[PDB]
Amino acid sequence: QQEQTIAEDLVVTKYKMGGDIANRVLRSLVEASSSGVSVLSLCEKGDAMIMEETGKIFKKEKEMKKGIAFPTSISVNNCVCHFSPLKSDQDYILKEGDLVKIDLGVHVDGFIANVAHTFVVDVAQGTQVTGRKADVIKAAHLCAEAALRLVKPGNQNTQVTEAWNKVAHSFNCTPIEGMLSHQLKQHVIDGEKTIIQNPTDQQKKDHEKAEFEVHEVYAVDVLVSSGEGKAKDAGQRTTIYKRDPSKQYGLKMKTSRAFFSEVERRFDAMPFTLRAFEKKARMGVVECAKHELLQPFNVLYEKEGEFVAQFKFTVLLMPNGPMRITSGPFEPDLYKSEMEVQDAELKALLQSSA
Repeated sequence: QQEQTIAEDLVVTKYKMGGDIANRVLRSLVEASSSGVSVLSLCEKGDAMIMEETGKIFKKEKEMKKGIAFPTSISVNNCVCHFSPLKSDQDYILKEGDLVKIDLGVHVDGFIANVAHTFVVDVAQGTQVTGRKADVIKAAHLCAEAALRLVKPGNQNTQVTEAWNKVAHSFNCTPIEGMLSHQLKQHVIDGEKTIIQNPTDQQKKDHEKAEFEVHEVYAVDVLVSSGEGKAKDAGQRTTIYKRDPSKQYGLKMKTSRAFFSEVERRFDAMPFTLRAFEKKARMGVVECAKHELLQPFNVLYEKEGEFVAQFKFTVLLMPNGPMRITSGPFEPDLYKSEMEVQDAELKALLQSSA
């Protein structure tokens, strides 16, 4: 009963302002991406820009929390998600032709605006991206377009799941199995109401069918692969975590207890990167993650040589229709695929207005 929702104009404003910041920071990072650029540097730049820009709004409200909802993550080629290296980790240096996914989130007073975008590094003027890179990027963006049209009051999450499989297969691509798009609420990045990608038979049973409703907010997250779509851990150090306020445990080590306290104060229940702490965080993390006080956002990979594309946007289900508050700077004429959507209903859906 105490929820602040988009029925309130002020709440819509807070979402829109966080969305404007997310959009601006994303575009800055895309422009800063060129051959030879350090992924660590881009992650640090993104996060700092989020803090600086949120610092400049609602200045008179000195107690209002605002800042990072999802730390800047830059996941290249077959890397799926959540790459945000520690200073001590192996960095990654961008190469011409790399496929890059930038994923980040901003919050204003707990209202979250998440965005992610895919592009290719240093595409030359007057050329197009072709091949499997083009296939997977076009597939992922058409999945995003389909979701923009289908995530509306009265529709079912299952409709989205089905459309995504049809679109992706049109390009001989596969949405990554089991990945979720969450409803957002104030202070809640991971609402239990979700859209699931390409669920296994077991995932279909464990996942709840649901109907979208007016005043709900979603961070729609499309991740599509040129390969089988069964993402796996590959020994990469997890750096992104979130506190889970539903779980409690009295920690045995003073370092763990103090780390717990610092996490709660600084981040509440927003995902954060360990780079925000490096040694003393590493030990505190161990006990907290072990007893489920922190949830990891692991770095997952598709098969070597394959490509994973992503588009994520946040949408407000307003009485007058869906209102998207974030998006990436997608240029369709850049991508040429041998394939196209052939399905009549799907083609109709994609040509219709959003």
